[PDB]
Amino acid sequence: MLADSFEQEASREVDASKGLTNSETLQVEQDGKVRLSHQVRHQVALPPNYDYTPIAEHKRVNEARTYPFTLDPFQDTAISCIDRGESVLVSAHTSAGKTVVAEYAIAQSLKNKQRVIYTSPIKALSNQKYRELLAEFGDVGLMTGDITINPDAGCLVMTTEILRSMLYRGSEVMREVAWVIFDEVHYMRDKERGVVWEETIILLPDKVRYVFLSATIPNAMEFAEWICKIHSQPCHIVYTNFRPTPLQHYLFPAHGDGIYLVVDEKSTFREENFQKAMASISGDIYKIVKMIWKKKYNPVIVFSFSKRDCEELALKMSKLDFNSDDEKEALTKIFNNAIALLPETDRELPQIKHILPLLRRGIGIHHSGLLPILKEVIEILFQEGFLKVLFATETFSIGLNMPAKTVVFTSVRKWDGQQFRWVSGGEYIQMSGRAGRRGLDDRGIVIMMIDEKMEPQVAKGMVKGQADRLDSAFHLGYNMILNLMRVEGISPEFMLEHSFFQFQNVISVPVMEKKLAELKKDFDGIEVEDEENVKEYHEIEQAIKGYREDVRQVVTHPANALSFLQPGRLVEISVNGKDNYGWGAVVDFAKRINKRNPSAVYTDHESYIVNVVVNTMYIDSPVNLLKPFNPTLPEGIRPAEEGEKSICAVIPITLDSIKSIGNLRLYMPKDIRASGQKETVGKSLREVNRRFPDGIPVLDPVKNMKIEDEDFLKLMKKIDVLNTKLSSNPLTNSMRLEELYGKYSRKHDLHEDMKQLKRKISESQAVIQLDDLRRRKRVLRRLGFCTPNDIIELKGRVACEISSGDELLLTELIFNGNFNELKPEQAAALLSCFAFQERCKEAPRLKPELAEPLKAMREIAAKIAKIMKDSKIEVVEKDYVESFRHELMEVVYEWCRGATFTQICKMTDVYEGSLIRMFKRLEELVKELVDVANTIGNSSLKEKMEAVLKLIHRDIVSAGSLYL
RNA sequence: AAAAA
Ligand SMILES: Nc1ncnc2c1ncn2[C@@H]1O[C@H](COP(=O)(O)OP(=O)(O)O)[C@@H](O)[C@H]1O
Repeated sequence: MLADSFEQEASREVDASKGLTNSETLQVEQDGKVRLSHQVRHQVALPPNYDYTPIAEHKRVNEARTYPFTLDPFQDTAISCIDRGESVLVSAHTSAGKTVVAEYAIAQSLKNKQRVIYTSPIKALSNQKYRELLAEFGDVGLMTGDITINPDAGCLVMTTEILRSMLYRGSEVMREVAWVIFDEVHYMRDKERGVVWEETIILLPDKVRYVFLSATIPNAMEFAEWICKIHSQPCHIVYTNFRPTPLQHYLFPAHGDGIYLVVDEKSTFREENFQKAMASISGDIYKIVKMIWKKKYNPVIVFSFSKRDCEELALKMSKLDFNSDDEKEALTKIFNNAIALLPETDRELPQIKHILPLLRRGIGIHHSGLLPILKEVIEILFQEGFLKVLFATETFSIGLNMPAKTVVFTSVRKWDGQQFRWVSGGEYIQMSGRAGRRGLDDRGIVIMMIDEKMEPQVAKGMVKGQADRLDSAFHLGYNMILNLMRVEGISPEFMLEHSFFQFQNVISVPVMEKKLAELKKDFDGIEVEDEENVKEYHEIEQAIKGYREDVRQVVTHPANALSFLQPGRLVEISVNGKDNYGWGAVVDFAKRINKRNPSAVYTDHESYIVNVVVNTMYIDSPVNLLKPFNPTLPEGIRPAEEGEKSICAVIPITLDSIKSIGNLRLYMPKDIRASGQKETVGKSLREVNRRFPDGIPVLDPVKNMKIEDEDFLKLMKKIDVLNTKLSSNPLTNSMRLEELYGKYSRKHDLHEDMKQLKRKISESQAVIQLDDLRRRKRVLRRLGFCTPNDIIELKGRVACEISSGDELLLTELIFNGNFNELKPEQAAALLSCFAFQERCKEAPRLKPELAEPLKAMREIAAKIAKIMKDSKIEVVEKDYVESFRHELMEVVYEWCRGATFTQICKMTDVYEGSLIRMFKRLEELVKELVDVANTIGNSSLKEKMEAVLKLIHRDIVSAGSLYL
């Protein structure tokens, strides 16, 4: 249940600004200031019968911590919650000041001789927070996969995975913990890692209190109700849209000299400015940077979609120079101080050598490809303001204390792996946050380079959209299940029942039932149409529609259609059946060869790509974006609707998108698409539609294409049998048919909707993912990881202790003894298959000593995949076997034999940064494979694993962090 | 494509 709900207005005045324009962006005030206001919303979830006092009435007598500045309403409220011992979820933008709240919780815990845990999503963030907190409190420690420092500290900074582990082991630390702070909780919605947060939260004692720090989310109250329900305690939410440094949003149409303000500091969308920007749409990054360095709006960050891009843009800037030699002095000292902390052999590395020149010119690069030490030294140089321009990958925005005055996006679209799509509102929100250093800059500038006549409503949805929901991403894992079986007080079902996924599911039932009710009435508001005899007329037409589709499926099959798609052939295009491009003309076709992915499978209809000329293309469609032989048209590419101009274009399609084939062929220029050739085909297209006003002649499947299979003719006669049966109904000739059909069809639609919804609420009655739990239990029982009564076996106990790699395969390898006759260097090379994920250029064939153990483990892998398949788990057996990459087996092998980093870097195309990260994961995996051999009494194995650790842990691989 | 324990 909810209570104490209030919204509170806040208001300030800011220095007026013209930004990059010529007039004042906002109508100024008498004082010469600009007034901006923001909202602070509060609400609390209460357990049954709880004795609660309104939070605004609370007066804090003793402050556990004081601050130089005056607190914002959202901060004062959140701190009042903590002072009272009540959990709180703080939802605000990155710059707002959520650390102030977390700090107070820490101060309070330390004064009360209690312990407190601070969790973060990323190692990098952990280190930065440890460094920041240590300075302010002193009694601080750090727990991470890499480093452990002062574990007995009052305040522990650790990663969420590390906390998850502690809980399952039931450590004596939690017994003394009063508060647990979750920084960036919204990561709980991560498709792959999100479950870690949920799992961790559920496992916490009801005695502990929480501070959840999150970006602005629309469903914060849901999260709080869930906490309240599973931990039987109050949980507040403090939400605000407050933005410390006001933002200005600009569009930069490519290849132009214009720069347009489209969204001002009041989040007002400038309709006319946007119209001007789109009208001016028909090097640039260089122009823009120069303009920023000139107007003195640096430091600036330029986000690219790939590492490769960040480096190329960097080289195009080494012409410019932003630093005074007095700055180049302090800069280099910092750089060399850090570099000197590396082993002597590594201070000469190429990446280190080639990057310093840029740094001195004041140009930075930042992405996962860099050496860990280069990443942190560049982050530090940015803080001190020695770097005026930083070409960064999308991650930087996540990093704390790395804000910039100006932020530049090089494109309005992004490649998410599946589609080349528009940035979403949610994305863009988190994207705007990186601009504006709280104390230093009046305003923050955001610039987005655009190269397409985007529609207004699409632009609004992106530049002025809503924040994304915090939805559960819960799923089951074997390690998780085994641990829940093992631990005494709880079970796997317990986890399911307490998930936020299950919670959200339960909360939607009333929502769905309300909708059904609306539907039923709407369905009876039609009551009955005139005549039930229209039902027959509807069914007969439905069957015909279906049979006619089957006919189309045959006609368009390559075995029939291809012989009739000569250049110039008239075809009716309908891609996905939702985009009628009307009648186009075949340019050519070709069989589809997937070079990047061999084992990819094409349907017969997908197997051929047909190039087609259409003249119904929407005039503002991004035609420069569709690639050759790629049938997946980007969004924004659509047919023109009523009242829109059209153009000519060649688009790639499959045989599925051919609605019908015409009995005509117009002239197709052999001269490709060249300066006005296809526009003449559009002419011929226009003329043909005039020659045949009634309609375009369709090839007769039987009399022209000669399709006469016994089965196809049986089909073509089922249609006629109906086509007559229909034209003998009193309704075909009757009047008001187009009205009695519409009335009935709508009812039919309501009916279907109600049915499908009825299933939804039915399926939603049971606890979530029980079916999957059952199947995974089979796999575990079958492999002997536990008894049919779900009591954990030795295999299972081992598997629980394995977290850095596939727990099932690794446990099997260990028990089948696949490591017994392997030298340490061999063991390392094999395990790299469990520590490596990214794919790359196929590595040279493996020699016997490495290729053998590989094959012996792929056998065990297949044996497990088959079992996973038998259990009816959605898994591609072969793909699972390949899940474990071996592209670095020879790299790890040699490195364990003394080879230099510079030497192994020449064995692969994998970035230095990626190499180190995987070596560190391998160490982690090995450290786990040592704690295991302890709990198995395999002296032979423990020693071999300990030997692997020494071979790996050396040189640049074992180098420490700059911070700590 | 980019992040990531
Ligand atoms: N009420 C306030 N008035 C002025 N400055 C503040 C206030 N609250 C926080 N700050 C400052 O703003 C900066 C950003 O705060 P911080 O909490 O680090 O960001 P986050 O919201 O990501 O935790 C900090 O350096 C902090 O000192």
